[PDB]
Amino acid sequence: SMNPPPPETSNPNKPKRQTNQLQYLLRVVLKTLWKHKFAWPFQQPVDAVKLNLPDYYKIIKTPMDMGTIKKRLENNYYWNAQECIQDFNTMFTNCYIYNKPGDDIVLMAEALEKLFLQKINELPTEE
Ligand SMILES: COc1cncc(-c2cnc(NC3CCNCC3)c3[nH]c(=O)c(C)cc23)c1
Repeated sequence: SMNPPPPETSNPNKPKRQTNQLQYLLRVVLKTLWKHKFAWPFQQPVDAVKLNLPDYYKIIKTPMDMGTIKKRLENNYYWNAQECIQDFNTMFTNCYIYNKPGDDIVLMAEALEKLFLQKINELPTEE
């Protein structure tokens, strides 16, 4: 089966900016989910080999994880906050697609998503 390369975390042909929303996404939103007790399985791409999940990248063709999101924020990969929020949504949806309901990992994703939405609700205004 084997893993794909991780998602892109840099792009030399994309302009860059630091904004209030992006800073909040790293310092408050990502930081808060990162330190959650359920965070670790989502802190890096799913290693289908080590975990023995050979069909993972057959089923999930748009992988995403918080390690990638963190690196994207640190590398100024996102221009719009929406890009980052979309990546979180993709991560959670992947989990709901690949795993079975009631799997420990699905409940963990549910709790993390609730927390995520709580924090996105207090995102500072665009400007
Ligand atoms: C360091 O990464 C991990 C740590 N702990 C757990 C996982 C993990 C394990 N199993 C998964 N799926 C199986 C659960 C039991 N039923 C068959 C599928 C996982 N699925 C996922 O989507 C993620 C993100 C982690 C994971 C990854």
